[PDB]
Amino acid sequence: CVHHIKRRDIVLKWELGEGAFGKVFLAECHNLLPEQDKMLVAVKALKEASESARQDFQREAELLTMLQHQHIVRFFGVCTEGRPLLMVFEYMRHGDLNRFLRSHGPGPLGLGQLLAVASQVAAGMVYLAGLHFVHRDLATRNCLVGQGLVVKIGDFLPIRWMPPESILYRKFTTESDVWSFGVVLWEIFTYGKQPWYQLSNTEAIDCITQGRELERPRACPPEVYAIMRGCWQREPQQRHSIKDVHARLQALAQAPPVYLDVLG
Repeated sequence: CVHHIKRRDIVLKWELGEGAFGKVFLAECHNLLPEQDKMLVAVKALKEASESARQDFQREAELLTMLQHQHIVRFFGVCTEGRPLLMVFEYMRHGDLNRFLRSHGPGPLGLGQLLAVASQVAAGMVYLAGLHFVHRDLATRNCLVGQGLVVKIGDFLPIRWMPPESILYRKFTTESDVWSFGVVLWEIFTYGKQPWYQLSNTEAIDCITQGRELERPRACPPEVYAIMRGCWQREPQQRHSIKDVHARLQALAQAPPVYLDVLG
């Protein structure tokens, strides 16, 4: 059951982003939380109001409503009082993790900070794995960064993030998600760079399917590269579980390896 927010409680302030779906605005919301009279929220407005996409919107709203986790973006409800159909999410100050990594890279985020981001993404993924949920498009662009480096997951064919069985057979599983997490690990330690930036969309597919792995990032300790390599086993059965990846990452987050990217 979805919460319904009255239109007069939502005050649009500044457009944050957009896509083919519609636009995302920074907004002030009243009578949402008890302690706060007005608070910043991000509103997704939908371009279409037709029954074909009206039920599809409600499907995402119900799914979003059910998912509740420290590292899954907070969903607050919907406004279906005419068109456009509004979707209210919490406001994450620094936007998507991809922009945040690029803007904080060559001040620049430290190894501990990078491991913290990685650990938080894996935490949200452990939750989805537990519910048998397959994200399908896990990437830093689909993650948001709020106050105090709090990272959460959002936007529930990105072949660059996909494993071989997903590229060739269109098969997405918890194991295909694990591969994508290792690609996301690479993105973090490269400060938001694209997987296979050197290659074309078709050259990358050939590279992935043949069994080539992304080179170890300059700012990536060998211990973290070992974790990505565990995510990139060609056979989905030989890939590490996300619960495992998270726990390994969690150990390095509390006790970061004495590694200086300068030394290599």
